Amino acid sequence: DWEIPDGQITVGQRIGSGSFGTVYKGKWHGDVAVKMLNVTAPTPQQLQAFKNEVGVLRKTRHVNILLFMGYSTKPQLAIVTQWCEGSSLYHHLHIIETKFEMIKLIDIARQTAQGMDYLHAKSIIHRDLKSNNIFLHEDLTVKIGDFGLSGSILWMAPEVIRMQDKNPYSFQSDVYAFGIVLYELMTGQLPYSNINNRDQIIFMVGRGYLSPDLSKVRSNCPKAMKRLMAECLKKKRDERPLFPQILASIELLARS
Ligand SMILES: Cc1ccc2c(Nc3ccc(Cl)cc3)nccc2c1Nc1ncccc1-c1ncnc2nc[nH]c12
Repeated sequence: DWEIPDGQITVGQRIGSGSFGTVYKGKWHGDVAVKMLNVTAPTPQQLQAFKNEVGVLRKTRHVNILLFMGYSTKPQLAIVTQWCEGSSLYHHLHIIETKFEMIKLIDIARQTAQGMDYLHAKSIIHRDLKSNNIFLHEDLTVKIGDFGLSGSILWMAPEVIRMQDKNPYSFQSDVYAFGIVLYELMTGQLPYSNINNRDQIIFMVGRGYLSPDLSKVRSNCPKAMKRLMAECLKKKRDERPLFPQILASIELLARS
């Protein structure tokens, strides 16, 4: 069972915080990460967000999904997961401008798809796939998670970005996001960098007037990869491949 015995978790340095939790590097049978509700005596809504994350996490045992280790309630609500050295894909691509070789870029995309495939098989829609939620453990293994606490607009499918009433999230919207991550990998940059207006991007992606510029993908990038990416970014929801297909396609070209 996953309730950690009372008073075992030690909190160390603070990493990040926000309305929906505070994160520390901690100690529990070695290095762990700890997500704590800091101000205690919680809302029935905070208690629900806790129960919801624990419900999803306790379903996941996979190398490409951050390792949930257990939870606690005393003295306060907490989620314990493995500690990872390294940094997010976003940080590597867009802040320190790491230049991976092509065979490694494909490896990163494969692992992300392994992970996505797994979540979908357990009926989990990520809802927020972006390169910042793809961690590079020792810059080697990929760990998917939700590392945050409308900074995900760039990865939003037109159905999502359009702010429709009826829930717009599906397996296919996650795929769209994956397609943008692929663009990020293959072009080394973020889409729509020549537009400085957020409302304008929202409006244009949403109406289908604006789409990522696929001619920016490097020449050493396999033609079957560029194809897969375009297939992933299709404006029609159901034309987009599902994750078993994507994985199969990536593992196919991964041979050449
Ligand atoms: C303590 C904690 C709790 C839950 C997390 C989480 N939840 C989650 C929810 C849904 C699904 Cl499908 C998968 C995962 N996703 C990512 C990170 C989570 C996390 N850890 C972090 N949270 C914020 C910022 C940094 C880290 C973090 N975690 C480990 N190693 C790290 N190394 C640097 N930062 C690290």
